[PDB]
Amino acid sequence: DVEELLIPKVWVPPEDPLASPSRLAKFLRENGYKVLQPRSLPENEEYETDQILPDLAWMRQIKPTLSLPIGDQEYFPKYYPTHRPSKEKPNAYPPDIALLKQMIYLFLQVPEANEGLKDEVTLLTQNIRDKAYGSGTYMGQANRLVAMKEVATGRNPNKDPLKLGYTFESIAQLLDITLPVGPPGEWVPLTRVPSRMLVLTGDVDGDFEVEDYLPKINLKSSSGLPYVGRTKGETIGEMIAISNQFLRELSTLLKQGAGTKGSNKKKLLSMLSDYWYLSCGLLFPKAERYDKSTWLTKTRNIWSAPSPTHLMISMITWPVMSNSPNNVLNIEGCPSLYKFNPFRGGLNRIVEWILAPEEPKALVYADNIYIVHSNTWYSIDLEKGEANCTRQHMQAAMYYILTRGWSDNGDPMFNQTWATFAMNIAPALVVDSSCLIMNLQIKTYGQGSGNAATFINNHLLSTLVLDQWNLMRQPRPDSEEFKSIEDKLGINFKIERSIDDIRGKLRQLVLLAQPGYLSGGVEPEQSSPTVELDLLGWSATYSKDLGIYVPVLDKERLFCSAAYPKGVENKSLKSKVGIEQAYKVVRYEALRLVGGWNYPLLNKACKNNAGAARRHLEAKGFPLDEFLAEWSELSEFGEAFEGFNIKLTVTSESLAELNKPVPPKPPNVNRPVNTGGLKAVSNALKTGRYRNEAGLSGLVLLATARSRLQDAVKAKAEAEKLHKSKPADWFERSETLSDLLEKADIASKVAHSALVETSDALEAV
Repeated sequence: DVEELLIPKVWVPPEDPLASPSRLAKFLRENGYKVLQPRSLPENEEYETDQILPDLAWMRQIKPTLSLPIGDQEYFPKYYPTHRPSKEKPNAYPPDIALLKQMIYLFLQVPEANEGLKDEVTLLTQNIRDKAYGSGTYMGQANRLVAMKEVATGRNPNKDPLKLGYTFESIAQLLDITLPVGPPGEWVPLTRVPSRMLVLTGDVDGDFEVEDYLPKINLKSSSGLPYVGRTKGETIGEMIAISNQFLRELSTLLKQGAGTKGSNKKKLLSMLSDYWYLSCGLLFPKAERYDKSTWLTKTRNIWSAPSPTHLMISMITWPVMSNSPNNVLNIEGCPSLYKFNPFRGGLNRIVEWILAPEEPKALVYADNIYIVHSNTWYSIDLEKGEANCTRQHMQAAMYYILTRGWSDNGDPMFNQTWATFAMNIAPALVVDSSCLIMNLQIKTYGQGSGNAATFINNHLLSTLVLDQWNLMRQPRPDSEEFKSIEDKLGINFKIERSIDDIRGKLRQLVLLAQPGYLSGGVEPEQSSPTVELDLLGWSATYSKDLGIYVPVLDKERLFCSAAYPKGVENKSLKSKVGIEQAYKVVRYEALRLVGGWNYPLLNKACKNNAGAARRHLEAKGFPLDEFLAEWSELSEFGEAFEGFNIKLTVTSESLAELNKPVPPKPPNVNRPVNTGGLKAVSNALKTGRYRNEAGLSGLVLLATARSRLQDAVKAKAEAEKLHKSKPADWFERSETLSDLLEKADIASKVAHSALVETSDALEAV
């Protein structure tokens, strides 16, 4: 017989068999994973801030020196992340057994416990047994990398879209539908260095107004190279200083040009090799609820970009993307789910979209594709989306953001320094670049993971799948015809979920809605039926009080989260007992707020445990109200509630006001809104004839991309000459430009484009 326990024994993780650079390199070489020749880095040295950033000397009110990579001694960078829990320290992230015990306690207090309620105990227990929250292992990270490499080079090797018949403009016209963008506006054009994005207007004595045009960074996240072991918040001056120098040196290189006989070529190679570290990310082990069985085989990675690289790319994308709340709910025929929020009537409107007789139809968010076809709901994920990205995918994304974000009626709102960086440098820094793990510098296959940095690129990849789907008359996702798309584009995907008779099942939610907080305004004794699309993590259920469909956190996601709570991070001097009890209040109430309210045992157990923590803090005189002021920052589900200004209370009233329909935000697009849909654009695009909707800025970027890096100034001149000669069909316009670049002898040779040249220079010390 086998011993069985109510409360699982503390799990001791297996030993990491790759916790050594000798073992790691052996494993990578055995799998044919590329290990780069190590590049060195000048040691960090203190320099007076007023000498490096004199334009920010007015910041005397509320670092006298900056630590800069300028020292005469070179070092090889090292990054050894800590994996928690481990065999040595297994108690890092314990399961919430107090919640489990409370659920069991409550289920026993019920006369003749109903299998229905018992299933909540069974589901939580199974999650505790099979899962573990933590950072995985080096072995897991390495196995994941080989899997990332398999997606890029293995079964279905990556393909650059431009080689398949796509162009920068044809992709841009597809993204006009799937990702509509507005201007940076509510702004300054891309013509200035980061330190000049902080503007003082008025007299600096009696409180002057300060204009902040810099994108917002996570101050607690890793700084990246060249500052391992430091946060972004303690390297702010440094990341601006390095960005300043990089852009100033780049401007100089473009000012000097190619030189006689191309004599300035070595100056470009010298600079790019000097700034190699901008193309090398720290391989951060992602903390997640992993399966225990795959602790050594699967650890997700976060490609921690260097701070200057992140800052410079963000200066292009963030001002546009933060000012583009454009989606399915405010633009007709738009498949985008960008900025979608399920609350305030959001989910009700998507369900009504699904229930509409029209089909086939698609929905898109990053690597996520949602399709309804033949009355069936399909949730499609790109198989490790980031690993499918080529450098040409990203420069096409950069082309899109610049031509419709950074353009004033066709005219470029960016200079050639910024055009060069976006088209010919930035794709090379973060795609098919490398990473640092231990003391080893190894290749990155595709783009490195990180939801923030990868969004536009993944969305583009999904947009191409949707285009290819349209071209073959929108076949059913589970057919061989739909599967052939991955071979066509070199982009791996899979169906994670499908629900047959989707409309019928959504309609039955209205009929079979059970009494609860949003139907009768009472504490539920039975869970109300929920329909499981996993629409960005959300299920649908029907509220009788509001008369619409409410959002319910995916059941499996909800119980995984309940099983293994996340840590706080460090806490220098927190009450250490009050702060802990306060974090439990956040944990349990936020768990109810996202969907726990729908599940009777979970709801009541979270309510009780949070209540016991509240009463303990009330008696001890803890500032709980002040602690819960910005609770969204303290919760794993905070992103869904950001900007609502709501308290952490889960009542009939609070759930009603959270879900009460509020009219969708007006669309913000930097051009006439296209309402025709993606099918119309796909069919018009396959004929080969389409116009230049980018105008002058499109030709400038074409010339920049098609010509040598140091000839970027001449490139713009040739594009300006073509634009003035017109006094449109792309195609003939791009052929004429390509002829002008050939006549000026500035056009790069095939297989030796500016993008490929910068990549080689970054890994050639």
